[PDB]
Amino acid sequence: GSQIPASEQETLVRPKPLLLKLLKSVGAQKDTYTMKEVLFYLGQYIMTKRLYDEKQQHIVYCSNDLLGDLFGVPSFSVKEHRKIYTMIYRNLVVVN
Ligand SMILES: CCO[C@@H](c1nc2cc(-c3noc(=O)[nH]3)nc(-c3cncc(Cl)c3)c2n1[C@H](C)[C@H]1CC[C@H](C)CC1)C1CC1
Ligand SMILES: [Cl-]
Repeated sequence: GSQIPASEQETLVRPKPLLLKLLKSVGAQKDTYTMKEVLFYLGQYIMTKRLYDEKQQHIVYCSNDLLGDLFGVPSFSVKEHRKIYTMIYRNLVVVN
């Protein structure tokens, strides 16, 4: 988190189909998103589908959800920031 630049939030991205499917269940459908948007929408999606909770030792549990299929893990810590960006980057392309 400390070594992640604030400029990351401005990266412009095109979600691959499965990630786009998830995003469209929580936000406006667009072709190009910022990473700020993707993180916000994923966070709301997680909360909405109860994949994360108080006192779960900061773990998101996604094995019963399409998110698990996108990310290819059954669970992950919200504290593992660089791993989160890697799992996200597998499901989008950067637009420049
Ligand atoms: C309103 C809902 O909030 C979500 C949330 N909780 C967090 C706690 C900490 C955190 N980091 O260190 C600690 O000790 N805690 N970090 C992030 C975080 C923020 N931005 C980028 C990155 Cl990579 C991580 C947190 N998020 C993000 C919005 C959320 C973004 C989507 C990502 C796939 C999973 C995390 C909950 C999961 C549903
Ligand atoms: Cl699902």
